[PDB]
Amino acid sequence: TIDMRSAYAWSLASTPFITSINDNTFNANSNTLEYGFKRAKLSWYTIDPVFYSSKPSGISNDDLSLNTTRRIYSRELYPNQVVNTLDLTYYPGERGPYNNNPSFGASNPSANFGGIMRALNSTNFEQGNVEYIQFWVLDPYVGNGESPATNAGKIYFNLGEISEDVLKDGRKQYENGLGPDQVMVNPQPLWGDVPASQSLIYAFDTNPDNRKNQDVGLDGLPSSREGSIYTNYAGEATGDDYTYYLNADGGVLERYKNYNGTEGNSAVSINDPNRGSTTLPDVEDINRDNTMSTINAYYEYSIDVKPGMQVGENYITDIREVTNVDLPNGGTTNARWIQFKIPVSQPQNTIGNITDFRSIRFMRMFMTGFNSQMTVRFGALDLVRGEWRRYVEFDVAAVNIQENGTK
Repeated sequence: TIDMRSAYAWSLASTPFITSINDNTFNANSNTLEYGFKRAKLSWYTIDPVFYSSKPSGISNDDLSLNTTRRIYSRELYPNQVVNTLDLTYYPGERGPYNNNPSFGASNPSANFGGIMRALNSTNFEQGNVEYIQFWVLDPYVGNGESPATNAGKIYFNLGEISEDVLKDGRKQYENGLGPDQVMVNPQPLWGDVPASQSLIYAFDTNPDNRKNQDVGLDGLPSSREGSIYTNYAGEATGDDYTYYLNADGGVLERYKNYNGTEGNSAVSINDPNRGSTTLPDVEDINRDNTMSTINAYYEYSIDVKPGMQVGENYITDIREVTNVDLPNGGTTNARWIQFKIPVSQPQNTIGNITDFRSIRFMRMFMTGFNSQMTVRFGALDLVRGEWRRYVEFDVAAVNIQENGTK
């Protein structure tokens, strides 16, 4: 396997397609700013270990037990010790990051995505023989975290050469090195104040008075001048901000509401009320080639998230139903662990001129098609490379105790 659970290694995503020429989700239309008009406000985060140990002065034991923040033990997944999940708590009514969508109150929240992309460490699935994509999503429709029915999950898995241009600026990349000291593009590049100088090394300074002016998001506007571009949503101070997970107010599912913002995400002097979770610039390079590669060679791998799911369903496998997990307060629920397996050499809606797996990069997530919150918790999301090279739906798994201990 090649683990892919890194909560920090993901980041915002270029807005998708469903076939190379399509404008649903408002994409391949960069002429205007109507590019993130369909973007919800999902988050991604591992519930940090300071909630189950000696707790903060916020959440009590009543919120650590509602099956979206439950401290899944390894025993609970693999009936052979704590499993660090990777949530994707998706908010298809929260306007997400950068977009001045004027109405955003009549459009169906089903027509809003939430983007996340990675940068695969190893290309060329041919040489590596990357066969499957496996993971252990929680069946979200169980006790204490049961989102009501009528969600109709459409988690996509664009696994191609996804456009690394997160915030479509006209092929202008983006970095630190902002402020009045530096120079920017003569016109504001339709989103912000994208600087005019090439990134020598992606890293801030250490002058705390300076870094406070550099990290201003993926726009360049310091959130005090964002009201000049985001006009209709202006006078709300805005498009993006940041809040430390142990600084916000509410349940653990909601403290990670804005623990993905880019503005203030790199505060110096770690012993602050608002830490950063990164000391890296807020740049539009997921792979750090020092370039963007604004291309689209996808391989969609759709998934449904329905109320009920057998094993013969979309790509499901061994479901691993649990019975009575002692929740932290006094309770116990019935959780499900529907494992999936998307065969990588069987795409669905190949976008662009991609033809073979000789070079792959930038896997990408979604949560499109919802109507309320969803907190899909990937127990172990993972590209799993075979080692056996198959020479009638002939297939080759590798049955293991921990995986198929409940086949």
